[PDB]
Amino acid sequence: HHHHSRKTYTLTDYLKNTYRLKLYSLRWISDHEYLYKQNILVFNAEYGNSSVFLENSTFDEFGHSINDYSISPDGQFILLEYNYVKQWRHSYTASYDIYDLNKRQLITEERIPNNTQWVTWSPVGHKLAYVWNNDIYVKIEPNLPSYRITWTGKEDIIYNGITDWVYEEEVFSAYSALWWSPNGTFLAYAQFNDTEVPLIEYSFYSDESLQYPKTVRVPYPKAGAVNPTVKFFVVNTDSLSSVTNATSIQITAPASMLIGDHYLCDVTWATQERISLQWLRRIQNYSVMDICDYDESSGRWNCLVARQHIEMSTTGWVGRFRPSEPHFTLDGNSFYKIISNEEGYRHICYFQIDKKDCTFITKGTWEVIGIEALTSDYLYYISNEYKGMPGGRNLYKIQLSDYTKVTCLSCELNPERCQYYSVSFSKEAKYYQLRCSGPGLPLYTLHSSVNDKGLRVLEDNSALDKMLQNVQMPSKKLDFIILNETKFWYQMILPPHFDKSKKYPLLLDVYAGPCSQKADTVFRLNWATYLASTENIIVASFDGRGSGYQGDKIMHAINRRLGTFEVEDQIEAARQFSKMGFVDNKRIAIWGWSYGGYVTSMVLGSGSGVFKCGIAVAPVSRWEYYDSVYTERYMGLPTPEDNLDHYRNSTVMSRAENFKQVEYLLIHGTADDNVHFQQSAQISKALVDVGVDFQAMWYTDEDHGIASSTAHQHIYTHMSHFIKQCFSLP
Amino acid sequence: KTYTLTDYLKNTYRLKLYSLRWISDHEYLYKQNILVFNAEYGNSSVFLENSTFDEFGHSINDYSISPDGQFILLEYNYVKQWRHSYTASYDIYDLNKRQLITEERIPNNTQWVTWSPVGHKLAYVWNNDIYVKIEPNLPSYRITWTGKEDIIYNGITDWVYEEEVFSAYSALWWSPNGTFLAYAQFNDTEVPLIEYSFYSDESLQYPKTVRVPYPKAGAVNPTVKFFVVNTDSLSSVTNATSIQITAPASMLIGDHYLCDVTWATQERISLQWLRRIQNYSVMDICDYDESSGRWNCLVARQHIEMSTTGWVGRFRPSEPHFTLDGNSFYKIISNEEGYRHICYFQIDKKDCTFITKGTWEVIGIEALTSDYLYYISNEYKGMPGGRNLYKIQLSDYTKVTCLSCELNPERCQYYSVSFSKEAKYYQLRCSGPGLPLYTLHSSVNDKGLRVLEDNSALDKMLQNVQMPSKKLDFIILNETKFWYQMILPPHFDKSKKYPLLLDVYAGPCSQKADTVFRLNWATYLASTENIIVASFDGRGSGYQGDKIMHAINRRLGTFEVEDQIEAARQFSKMGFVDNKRIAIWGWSYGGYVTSMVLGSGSGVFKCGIAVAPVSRWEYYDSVYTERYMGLPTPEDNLDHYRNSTVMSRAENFKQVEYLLIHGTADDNVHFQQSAQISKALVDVGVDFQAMWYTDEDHGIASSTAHQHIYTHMSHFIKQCFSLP
Ligand SMILES: *[C@@H]1O[C@H](CO)[C@@H](O[C@@H]2O[C@H](CO)[C@@H](O)[C@H](O)[C@H]2NC(C)=O)[C@H](O)[C@H]1NC(C)=O
Ligand SMILES: *[C@@H]1O[C@H](CO)[C@@H](O[C@@H]2O[C@H](CO)[C@@H](O)[C@H](O)[C@H]2NC(C)=O)[C@H](O)[C@H]1NC(C)=O
Ligand SMILES: *[C@@H]1O[C@H](CO)[C@@H](O[C@@H]2O[C@H](CO)[C@@H](O)[C@H](O)[C@H]2NC(C)=O)[C@H](O)[C@H]1NC(C)=O
Ligand SMILES: *[C@@H]1O[C@H](CO)[C@@H](O[C@@H]2O[C@H](CO)[C@@H](O)[C@H](O)[C@H]2NC(C)=O)[C@H](O)[C@H]1NC(C)=O
Ligand SMILES: N#Cc1ccccc1Cn1c(N2CCC[C@@H](N)C2)ncc(Br)c1=O
Ligand SMILES: N#Cc1ccccc1Cn1c(N2CCC[C@@H](N)C2)ncc(Br)c1=O
Ligand SMILES: *[C@@H]1O[C@H](CO)[C@@H](O)[C@H](O)[C@H]1NC(C)=O
Ligand SMILES: *[C@@H]1O[C@H](CO)[C@@H](O)[C@H](O)[C@H]1NC(C)=O
Ligand SMILES: *[C@@H]1O[C@H](CO)[C@@H](O)[C@H](O)[C@H]1NC(C)=O
Ligand SMILES: *[C@@H]1O[C@H](CO)[C@@H](O)[C@H](O)[C@H]1NC(C)=O
Ligand SMILES: *[C@@H]1O[C@H](CO)[C@@H](O)[C@H](O)[C@H]1NC(C)=O
Ligand SMILES: *[C@@H]1O[C@H](CO)[C@@H](O)[C@H](O)[C@H]1NC(C)=O
Ligand SMILES: *[C@@H]1O[C@H](CO)[C@@H](O)[C@H](O)[C@H]1NC(C)=O
Ligand SMILES: *[C@@H]1O[C@H](CO)[C@@H](O)[C@H](O)[C@H]1NC(C)=O
Repeated sequence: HHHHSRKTYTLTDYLKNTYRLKLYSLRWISDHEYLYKQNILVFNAEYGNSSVFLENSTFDEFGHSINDYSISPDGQFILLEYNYVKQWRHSYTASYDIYDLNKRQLITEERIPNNTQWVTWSPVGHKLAYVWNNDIYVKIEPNLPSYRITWTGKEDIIYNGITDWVYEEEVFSAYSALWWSPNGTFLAYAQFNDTEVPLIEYSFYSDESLQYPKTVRVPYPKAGAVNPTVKFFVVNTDSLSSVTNATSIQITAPASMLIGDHYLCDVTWATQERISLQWLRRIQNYSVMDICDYDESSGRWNCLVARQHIEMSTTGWVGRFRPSEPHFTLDGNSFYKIISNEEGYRHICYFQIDKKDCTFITKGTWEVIGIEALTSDYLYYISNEYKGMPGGRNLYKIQLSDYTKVTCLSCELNPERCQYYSVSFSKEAKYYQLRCSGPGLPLYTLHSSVNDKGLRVLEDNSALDKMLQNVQMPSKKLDFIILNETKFWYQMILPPHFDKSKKYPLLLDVYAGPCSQKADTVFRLNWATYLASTENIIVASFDGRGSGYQGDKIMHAINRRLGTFEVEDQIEAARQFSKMGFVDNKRIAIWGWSYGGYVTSMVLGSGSGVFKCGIAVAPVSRWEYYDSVYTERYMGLPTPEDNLDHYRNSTVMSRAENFKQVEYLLIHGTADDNVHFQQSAQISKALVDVGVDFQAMWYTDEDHGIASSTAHQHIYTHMSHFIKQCFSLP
Repeated sequence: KTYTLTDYLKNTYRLKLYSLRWISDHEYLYKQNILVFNAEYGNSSVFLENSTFDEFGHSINDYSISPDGQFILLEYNYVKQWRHSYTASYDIYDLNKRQLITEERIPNNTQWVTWSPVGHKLAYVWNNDIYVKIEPNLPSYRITWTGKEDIIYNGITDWVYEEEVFSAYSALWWSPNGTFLAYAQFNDTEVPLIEYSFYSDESLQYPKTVRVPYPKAGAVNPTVKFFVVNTDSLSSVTNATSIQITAPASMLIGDHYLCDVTWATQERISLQWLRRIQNYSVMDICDYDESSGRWNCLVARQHIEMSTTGWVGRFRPSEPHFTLDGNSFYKIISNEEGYRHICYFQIDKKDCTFITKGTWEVIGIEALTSDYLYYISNEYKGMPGGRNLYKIQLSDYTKVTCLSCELNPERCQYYSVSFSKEAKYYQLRCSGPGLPLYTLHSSVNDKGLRVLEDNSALDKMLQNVQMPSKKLDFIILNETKFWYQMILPPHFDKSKKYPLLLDVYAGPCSQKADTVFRLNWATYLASTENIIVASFDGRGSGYQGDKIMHAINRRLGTFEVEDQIEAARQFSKMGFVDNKRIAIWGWSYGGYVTSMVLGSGSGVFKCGIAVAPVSRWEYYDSVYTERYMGLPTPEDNLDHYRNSTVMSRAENFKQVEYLLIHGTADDNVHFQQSAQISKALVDVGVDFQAMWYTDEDHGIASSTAHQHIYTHMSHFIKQCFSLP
């Protein structure tokens, strides 16, 4: 054997986590210290020295299994979370206890109730806010009785300080709708009203011992349905009394929003007494930022009309998925935020509190991904400028007083193994951890930002590097192709000892939704790794029209027309890959999950002749079935006067006849609250009505993730069988 | 050329019938056009033309003529609900005046309609209430006012009575001359509801949630009340008074079912009741009282049918056939040795004398006259799968004549019958083993009148096709005969090895081995794919005595499962079977057994298909399930409910390839049952195949769905058997 690499990355390796990626997950507490787990240690960023903060043996004497913990800003208390029951993507329920660190014992008086929906410390000190039964409660001291803020909370109808289904999944990517002011004086919150929002009902089968299935009911607005309404409040937590009910000052939306349906899309405190709100019209091409000041003598809030900021688009929607968040200066009279410039690229605009015109501090044919830190002299941000590779990510430092003075902080640190960065800054940005994902093994490092120099390697994944040495791994090839003189990027997971003169089977792995990017420099140990390493399949992905991080010309091209250009662009990509000479074009497949599944289906249903088989997992089948926020963002309204015509023309069903030429596998979890089972039940019924044979698989009580341990392994195995079969692999 | 899948799916080769409805004692109607036929001469005059209702505007689903021949009821806007229940719109056509009635019409969405046995009285059910029309044009009298959707059912059955007790939707029973209307009332107030999604048309944005009161095993059952109203005295001024007939004391002590309703005379009615523990039933004889207007059922006229080894009746206690004076009746009961035979009863006497004997069974009493009782049984040649018509001389029980045995003994061994109003004539229908044969006979001398349908059309076409053949036979297990049948590929060679598919029902009182001629999926598999399709009636199967039928009492998922495995083993030792390629497939109970077999880890089968299978007995209804299992409680039979689940055998599915199929709108076997099978396979990491059918019910019966499922299964099987 002469020590040559003979083992490959098998499906068992993938499903059983044989080759694990180490992460260095930390959480800052001061400007120079952070916490890390092994045990819980406080690490000193300056010297590297660490002392055990909390011994792993301290909560042995407890009684319950602890899911997570949260130390208070002042480090005097720790919140212990147990009895975790998942709800949707972000939401959950849990019991909480509070351990006093200075007394070294559990608070037994005035306990946080069972079935708490959300709990949060103030940014400083140890105030506590939580939601239980859809109502907000505040504890000024962990061991004292809590003041009740709201009294209107009602299951599925009124949500105080937590989000409803749609706001959670599509707007805030969070269950939480509470925001403390910087020093914990104020507590801003949203209230959602789902009174007339229609219910999605579906069976939940539960344990085998449940005799009668459960019907799950969720207020869920499908495209065009009645949306939930939103109200916003601020309460002063320092003027609470155990005798009068707490007074919550309502901040109303600007007049231009109240005119019709709207959303609250962003909350950001500017200072201790100034808060910024962003609102969005249901037709999501117009948004208004309000800046509101606390009035001393009256105790209310005022958003002066002269400080309003309008962001809008003529070619699409506003923001990548919502309007970008402002980053304020210490005085709160200025802010920085990412918006698209004249040539349609997203860049950092510098705004003054009460002037309409902002000046662009970054320029170019690339985009700023996010503003990560702001100090007195520098602003830190992540972008894909380096070598003009949209699929890359680096940290940049821009001088506030000289816009020509831009330094790349990460570009050249490790040019070959590191081209995809994310960052974690200390409380005042004195230190930061850098996180590199690819194209090589993930690497974690710590830095001093004063001189920009590495202090030490946090995690280098050498234990994994050891194991990979003997393994025939795949390679990635990230490159591009010209189409209508526009550059379009693709990535290919290529099998070991790749021969360009040989013909390989090809799997097109697609997402292709608005602002997607499936062509990047990230290192992954996934299903594709196996298919390449073990089965000698090339797994490609392509970013056609509608994909993000390369300007609005590309991203907005699909505006109001989902299921058109991006679908055709995937098809075209496959024609292109064939023309590279190393693809067996009688063995070309396509798969995808969510939007990816929709595109897969539209492609297999298009009678193009290019694809032999495909897998759709939890796909949308028709847009009137999916939620309003996401769908209307790109499709407008499903009404005759708006966009009904394209809603009606862009379904999977009406292409059922075409599936007679392809082998189709269709997978869906019965308890999918996101993309409802309904959607696959309509595809299956259409394929039956035209007499088309297909393969199928439902996952009892699985949701959109099909993410449970056993279900995950079973679907990937099932898909691997289907693919090997379609490609004639033994 | 062979019989193909397309052949079966698109019905290229059609079995012709001869469906008739006796109108009098020498006349019957026959669809074409609708003709009246004389049983004597065979001449026919048209009753109504093909398109007499050309200007009707509605699509006519079914016609129904009144007994006095004066009015025809027309049915349209037919909307199927469950197996037997449906909704419809109606119109009444005056045959004399040649025009539709337009005043006081029958409402839209009527649940049930029926003429009285004589004349033209007409009762219907609408919004769970009973109405009566004396005359087609006159207003209707409202009988009941308590009808409430999903809660109270007057004159119609709820889900469990429709499916498992009466095999019908109607709970209405006219007396023989129409004076009385007897009806049942069902109360579903505390019966839990099965809920499931209905997705409907693509244009429905939010799925429908269907909810049906449906008692699963050991749950709260509907309650029942029995009433009788006098239709001859109906005031349009005062509310109609309904006389309740309460169940006997021996039944009121606990949960019970009304299982049979039979009029004896113009003033005497019999009711059979069954304890929820279905091994005890009581028959009441109730007499109308004149100078009081009530109904009386003496404790001395009660008859008790019970069983120590099992449940009572095949599926329900048998129905009684009364003499004209109604002082005597005949009904099928199991004898001392466990075989079902006819007992003769006296209304007054506790004892009954058996009039038939032997190691075979009476299938049913067909007609009772002054001097003869006619019945069907499987006695001919000791074949439990045969059916012949028998005449028994009432003055002397030893004089028994087989009326169908020798008519055409090669092609005909399975007969059903249809006697005219007074049994003057009868139509014999022969279902196999050759092509079906329909003949008319005179009962005064048993002589044949004529052949009605001989299927010589089909016979011609079938001459051009390489058809399979059928072998019916038995094997001996523990000194007992167990019957099996086999569909054999054409030009069958004993010295060749064939893939074999076991077709399984195997539920209690099932019979899958018989002489019937069938054109079905199995026919295609034997014709085109060269697969033997075998069936086998092991323990728990019917028409062979209690000893075999009651064997699985309280033990579903055991002996009947073990016996399907042994059958396959016996089939292996027959020499012409490739034991590397044996499969099993089954629908309903058929699916439950198929899954149990595949999960047994016997090593016998490579693969199997389970369509809409029961997965565990607590998921299934009370009536059927508790008939065999008792109650799922710790003091009764909880342990065996917990032992007989498909889920518990999930580990063994690693040895087989499994295809698991279910309609999502199945009201009978809830998708629940298959959802739990798959969860279990998932939890132990077994790869299997699945297919759901959106909005299909237990039948998966829609044109396209039907063609889809059979096509999908053919692929699975061809793949399992390495067939191109
Ligand atoms: C949530 O919103 C609903 C309607 O979206 C509110 O219900 C309305 O209340 C108004 C004013 O009292 C009444 O005119 C109607 O009875 C309701 N409208 C309709 C047509 O449903 C409800 O008050 C709101 N709940 C809260 C506490 O904010
Ligand atoms: C704080 O507000 C709550 C909720 O409105 C008050 O509780 C209700 O008071 C109203 C009338 O004032 C009564 O009709 C209800 O019976 C009360 N409902 C309950 C118990 O939630 C509460 O009293 C207020 N607290 C004070 C004293 O200011
Ligand atoms: C159907 O059965 C239900 C359930 O037993 C009966 O409802 C009861 O009626 C009595 C008298 O009206 C009440 O005191 C009880 O509260 C009821 N029980 C429940 C839980 O509903 C009802 O009488 C029956 N209805 C008919 C028309 O027969
Ligand atoms: C026949 O009986 C029914 C039900 O008992 C009567 O209908 C109800 O009559 C009572 C008063 O007798 C009212 O309080 C109810 O509201 C009625 N129910 C409805 C809406 O149908 C009916 O009136 C009686 N009819 C005759 C002919 O006496
Ligand atoms: N989730 C989801 C989802 C479902 C149906 C259609 C489109 C989407 C958008 N989406 C998202 N999200 C994008 C918007 C924010 C969240 N809803 C998650 N993540 C991954 C894929 Br693949 C995808 O298609
Ligand atoms: N139907 C049904 C059904 C469902 C689950 C278990 C057992 C049955 C009984 N059954 C019936 N019925 C038997 C009893 C009367 C009706 N319920 C229909 N017909 C055909 C097959 Br195969 C079968 O398994
Ligand atoms: C690190 O070392 C210093 C030495 O002065 C010590 O005092 C300190 O406690 C250590 N830091 C932490 C946070 O453990
Ligand atoms: C939470 O639930 C547990 C167990 O049901 C109970 O013992 C505990 O006291 C509860 N916590 C409180 C007091 O809210
Ligand atoms: C936080 O800010 C508020 C409002 O400006 C101020 O009144 C309060 O004193 C501050 N908190 C502390 C303790 O500094
Ligand atoms: C927003 O969208 C609608 C419909 O696409 C369009 O008519 C309108 O002009 C847009 N508004 C703005 C401010 O561009
Ligand atoms: C049949 O013909 C006879 C006379 O030959 C006649 O009396 C009878 O009415 C006819 N019946 C029918 C229904 O055609
Ligand atoms: C049945 O319904 C239709 C349309 O809804 C109506 O026109 C017709 O008259 C109805 N028939 C009766 C008898 O009510
Ligand atoms: C039917 O029987 C009843 C009750 O015995 C009797 O009064 C009546 O005469 C009969 N009806 C007719 C019209 O034959
Ligand atoms: C009927 O019910 C059960 C059957 O398990 C049994 O205990 C009881 O003895 C039976 N009754 C009779 C007398 O058959």
